[PDB]
Amino acid sequence: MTHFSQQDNFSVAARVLGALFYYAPESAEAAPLVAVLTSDGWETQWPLPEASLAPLVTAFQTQCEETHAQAWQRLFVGPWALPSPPWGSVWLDRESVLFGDSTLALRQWMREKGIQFEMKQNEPEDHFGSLLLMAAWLAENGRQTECEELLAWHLFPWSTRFLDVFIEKAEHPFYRALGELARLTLAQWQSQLLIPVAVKPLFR
Ligand SMILES: [Cl-]
Ligand SMILES: [Cl-]
Ligand SMILES: [Cl-]
Repeated sequence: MTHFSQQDNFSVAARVLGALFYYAPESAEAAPLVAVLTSDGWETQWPLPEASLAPLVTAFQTQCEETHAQAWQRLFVGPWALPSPPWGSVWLDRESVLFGDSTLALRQWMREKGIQFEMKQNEPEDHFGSLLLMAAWLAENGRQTECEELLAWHLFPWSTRFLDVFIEKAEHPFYRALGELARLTLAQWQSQLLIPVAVKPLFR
């Protein structure tokens, strides 16, 4: 009878994933979490079976010529095209623009729920990382229904496709393993929804 968002380390997992997608690995926000995932022990706390996490433990700790900072810059910043853009409207808007039609639906939904959760200046609300941070924060506030709506309606319709391509093209053991951790985790949560996941055609 307890909602999935209020148990099994939901908000901790959502925050760790959200922060590592949204913040550079050498930042104050993400560095402590890179430390955690590159250390032994995390797999015993993560809300997924240890046997499933075993290959990810090794991968997070694989040394690599390219630094975490360089990989994150390349995957999430630039200067070149991102291998798997982390904003929903790229996948959901027929034209794949930022601040697209799905981004407005998200904004309208947040306004409707009285949600104020502001992130980077000039950036859209539908970044994968900030959606997980917002959902984590909603869960911490006990707002299980809105947490579930956010996931069902504004993240899950496109997040599987984004992670598929992200994992395929990550090209760094740490971010590949991160994508895989996120894919397993989000799929677990999706299986626990009490409302139907939204279903949308994808354009990338
Ligand atoms: Cl490290
Ligand atoms: Cl629009
Ligand atoms: Cl509620």
